[PDB]
Amino acid sequence: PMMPPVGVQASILSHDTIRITWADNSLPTDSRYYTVRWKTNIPANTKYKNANATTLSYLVTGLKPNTLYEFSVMVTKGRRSSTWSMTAHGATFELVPTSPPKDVTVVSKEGKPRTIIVNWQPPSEANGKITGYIIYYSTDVNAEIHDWVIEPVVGNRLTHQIQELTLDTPYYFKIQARNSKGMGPMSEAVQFRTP
Ligand SMILES: *[C@@H]1O[C@H](CO)[C@@H](O)[C@H](O)[C@H]1NC(C)=O
Repeated sequence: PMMPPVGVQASILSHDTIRITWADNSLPTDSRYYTVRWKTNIPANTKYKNANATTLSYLVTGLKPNTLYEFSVMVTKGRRSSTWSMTAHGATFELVPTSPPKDVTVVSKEGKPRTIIVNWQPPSEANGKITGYIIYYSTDVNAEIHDWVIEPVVGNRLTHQIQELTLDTPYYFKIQARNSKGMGPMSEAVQFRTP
């Protein structure tokens, strides 16, 4: 039985890249190769992805942003092979949201016709901790973004009330998520006509 690699470390490079490094004790030049394996910590049922390396490091790419991964290495030299090394852990950096806030809806507030309530769900691809949202509304759907009225939502709140709206007026609403990295994409405009 071959000696498994030691001193396994993870170096975070981006939202999709982690460098894995290790040491091989069976070295003081031959046909040996290392196999790096990784899977996300959660869900616990995740199948391992793996790659071969001929050096004492491997660049794990195509990872998901803001995700914790487990890494382990083994060595093979022909018919002989080792077990999996100690596990190294590494969580990719955050990235701007890459998806809009889901399930956007607008209702009129109970007994307040000039008041509306916006309701939504966090984006599917938040890619980090949501630091807020930005609501935009307009009487004209085709108006340039600066012409839309800005209504910021602080923190991961999933509701926001907008008061003093013109009656019997069709309004248009769209939202974008915000994280430590910036603004994500906008939702498709939802139309709502005030009573
Ligand atoms: C690594 O090399 C071995 C031997 O050539 C092979 O069985 C294995 O499929 C290779 N790894 C990948 C990721 O295909």
